[PDB]
Amino acid sequence: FEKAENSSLNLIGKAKTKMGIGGLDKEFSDIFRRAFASRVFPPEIVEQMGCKHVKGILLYGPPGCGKTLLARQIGKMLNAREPKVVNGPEILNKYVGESEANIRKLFADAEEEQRRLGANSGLHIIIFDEIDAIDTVVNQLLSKIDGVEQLNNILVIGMTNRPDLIDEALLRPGRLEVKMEIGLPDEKGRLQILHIHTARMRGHQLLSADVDIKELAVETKNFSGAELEGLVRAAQSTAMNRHIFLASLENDIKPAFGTNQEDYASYIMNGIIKWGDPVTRVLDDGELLVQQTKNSDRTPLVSVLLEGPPHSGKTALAAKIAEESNFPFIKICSPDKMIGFSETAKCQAMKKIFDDAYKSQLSCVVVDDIERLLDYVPIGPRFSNLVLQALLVLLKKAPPQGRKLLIIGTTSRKDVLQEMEMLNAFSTTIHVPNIATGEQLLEALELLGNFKDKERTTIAQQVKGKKVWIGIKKLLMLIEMSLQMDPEYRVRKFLALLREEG
Amino acid sequence: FEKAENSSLNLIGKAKTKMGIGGLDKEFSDIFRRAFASRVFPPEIVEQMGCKHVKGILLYGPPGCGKTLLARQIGKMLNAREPKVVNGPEILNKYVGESEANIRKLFADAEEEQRRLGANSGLHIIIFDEIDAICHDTVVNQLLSKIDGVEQLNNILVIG
Amino acid sequence: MTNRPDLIDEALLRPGRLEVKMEIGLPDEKGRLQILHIHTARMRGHQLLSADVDIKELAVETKNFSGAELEGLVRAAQSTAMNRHIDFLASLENDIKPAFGTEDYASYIMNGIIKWGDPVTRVLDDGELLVQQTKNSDRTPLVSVLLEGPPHSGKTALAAKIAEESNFPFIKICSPDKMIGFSETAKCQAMKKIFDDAYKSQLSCVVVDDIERLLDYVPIGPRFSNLVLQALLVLLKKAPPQGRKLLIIGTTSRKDVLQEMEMLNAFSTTIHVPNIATGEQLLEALELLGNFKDKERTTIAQQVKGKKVWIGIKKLLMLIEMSLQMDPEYRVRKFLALLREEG
Repeated sequence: FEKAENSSLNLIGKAKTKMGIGGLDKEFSDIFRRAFASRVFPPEIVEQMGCKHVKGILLYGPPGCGKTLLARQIGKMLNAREPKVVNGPEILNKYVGESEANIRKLFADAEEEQRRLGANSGLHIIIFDEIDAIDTVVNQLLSKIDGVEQLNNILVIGMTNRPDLIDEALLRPGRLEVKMEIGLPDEKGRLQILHIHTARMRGHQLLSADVDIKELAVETKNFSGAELEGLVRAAQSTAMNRHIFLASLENDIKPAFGTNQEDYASYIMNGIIKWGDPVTRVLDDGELLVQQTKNSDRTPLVSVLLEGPPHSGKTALAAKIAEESNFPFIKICSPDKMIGFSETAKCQAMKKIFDDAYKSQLSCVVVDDIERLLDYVPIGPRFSNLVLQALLVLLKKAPPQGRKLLIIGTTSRKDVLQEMEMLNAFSTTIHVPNIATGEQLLEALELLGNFKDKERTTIAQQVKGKKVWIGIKKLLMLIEMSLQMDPEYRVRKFLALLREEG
Repeated sequence: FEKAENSSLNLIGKAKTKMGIGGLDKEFSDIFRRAFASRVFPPEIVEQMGCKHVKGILLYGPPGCGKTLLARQIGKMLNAREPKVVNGPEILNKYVGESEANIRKLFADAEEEQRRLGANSGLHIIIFDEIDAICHDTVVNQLLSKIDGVEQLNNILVIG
Repeated sequence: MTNRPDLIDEALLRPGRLEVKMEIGLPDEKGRLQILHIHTARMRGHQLLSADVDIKELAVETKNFSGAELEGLVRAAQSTAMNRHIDFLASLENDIKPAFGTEDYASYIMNGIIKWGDPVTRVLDDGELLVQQTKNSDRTPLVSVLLEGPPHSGKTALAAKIAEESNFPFIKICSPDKMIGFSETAKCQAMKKIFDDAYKSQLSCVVVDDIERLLDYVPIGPRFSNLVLQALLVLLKKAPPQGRKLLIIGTTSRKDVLQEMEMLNAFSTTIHVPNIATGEQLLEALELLGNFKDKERTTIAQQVKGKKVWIGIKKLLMLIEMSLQMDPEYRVRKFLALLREEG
């Protein structure tokens, strides 16, 4: 037996009657688990469960994560036809109050469909784009999801770039019981996204042999889905361009990642040539400390201080250390970005750079010019308290459990750090001595390969045995100065300037 | 079948069938190439590529770089008729309703023609000047939604 | 009925049109058991139930949650169970589902408070003595205590443990970390808000940490924040509403500056937690941590005799970890050398 279209006859008893998405799949399973469970079992199980169907679910991800596509896909698959409801970001447009009430009404009809037939089984899914930026409108929206009576048998999903912007009241279980956060796509996940976007191209015979999905994935783990898709889109333009490997290079000349923006080539500008075996040992020791950060569970937080006189190649060394770490999160902090910022503002930038680090399981943050951030001036002595406090606290700050943070800073002078008492906070201090012997200097010259061999030998004759005191960074500048002179007096100039930088 | 060279007949299915800008040439070609190259090849090549056409191109220049002239030229060159659409910087003028609704409105028509006709072959171009004014609060929020809109919106080109 | 009092108009509130204003209470333990009990019971009534889940246990586990929240927790458990079909589900829901919106000690005792030394036990028993002092304390309403240790003492994890041990009805942790980048005034303000929050509970404990850090005190100058110091100075003097009481624990790296600012004078009790000066104790700690092999512990034991160690546990564990990454022949020697340099 089956009562006619939502009649008034109360009958009781039993005598009645996955493609394509890439990554996030465990998460997808969970979201499926909370919303779908009430609907999926037909039909006594829910009463046995005895839980009113869930009202709404909300998802927030960093931009370009392709939140929207996932929402469209799920909405079409869950119900034969909702059929999908779309919300303009403005939502409320037309400032006359009746109109705003209309913005409410589109929700209002949806609540109503259940009311006419309540029990089973009509489902309407309404999805709001730009839920952030939503007064009377917000309170009003809030009403059309929970209470006064019923309003169940429909579900709403909200997509937004930032969680913090949104109202607290919606979040509590009930109106929005489950909140979903989307991470940057996993490396393996990045490979499903690249693989599936490629695959439509792949499926046709045309392909580029050199390009490799795995290679693209290792190359960027940062990119969000929208973006990864964009990345594949970029490659096409080059082929198309050619008609009127290459794609990877072209890709490099256009990624615009927004997370890959920091360039190490910017910090390791003249590279490393090792004047001394000890400089290599210092880098390797730094690597070992990084490995230490990587291995340790009881000590997930690491601070290392490397000190050399300005122009000592500290920053570069730090950058190299960062390079060889292969950490999923690497960031570098420089005053350079910071220039002219209010002491409070500087603290704000710091808060942002440190803030991202904690989410990432293993990560390294490099601070150039630690003293610059304190901004010590020898006369005085004048430095800023808030920056210092922030640095001391940040060094002693711990990422949430299950997480590791690694900090590297470079300070030219130990005396500043001792003056602050900041130095005590650091787990370790590593010296970065500038060249002190002649032979070693000659060796640096050989690695750089600037002077002709004979002139270099003459220079060695003029320095071997003697003592010198030149920072590497200074030395390159020096070499340049001397190479601008005639091939005759290129050595006289070098030695003169070295005798000045002694 | 094939429409005449003056018909507006919207047929569907598969039973059918260099001046003037001083300087800016190589760049003009690469910029030309990413938006135009994807769209120009007729017509199977894109599917072989299997890549959805890009939505928009943005150009930023020092003032006096004649950016506006370049924009006019791309508008002339890309379509027999775009037809070109131009947006005032203020955008958000009119307190009463309005600006949000208007933003969606200027955005909406190209998409609707396309949904009615989506596949081929209408591409609509809307041009943006003084973007900094454009992107405040919500009105800035509205523009973002149309490009990343849940359903379609491809084949509409915006330059800022 | 409304979520926030503040939004609404003043005129209605005065006795007459709206004489009585009622504010919903924080969920009762017994009450929490009631809201959970109805949903659970309805489930009890049907045959299916989770044996592991206990009503009393869930109630004891959750203090903060609004009603709705209870239905929410239960609902999530039901969804996870459904997932199982295609602790248990309830545990997974507790693990994820909320989103509760509301005292985490697990963030302040990263390293289990291991019994490395007799000093550790004595500092904690002294903490026990202090709570017992609080329990009644009619003559003196407010308790002020501080811990003074060498940097990396780890005194703060200890203070947190004392807070866990006490289990007073309201305990809120204070973090330097939240304060960072705040205006000196902003810093004062948050701190103030915590101060009033402490007022609501009858018997209550609050934590102040890295006060030299909290103050923004700096060695050169010295430079420090007069306003922050002020909130801090008055508070110890400041009295909770009659009935309800509070205990303040401050951890300070440096005793003398704080004494110097009359801060020390304020505290009812001062406690010291020095770093171990004994090699064997160091060994005991090593054994507790279980980092070195049973051979290495013996070797360290051989080396320590005839030697004096002045190193912090926080620092020590960091040191240990550092020695460990290097290869096995190396670890013993390196750790010894490292200790020597640190000394």
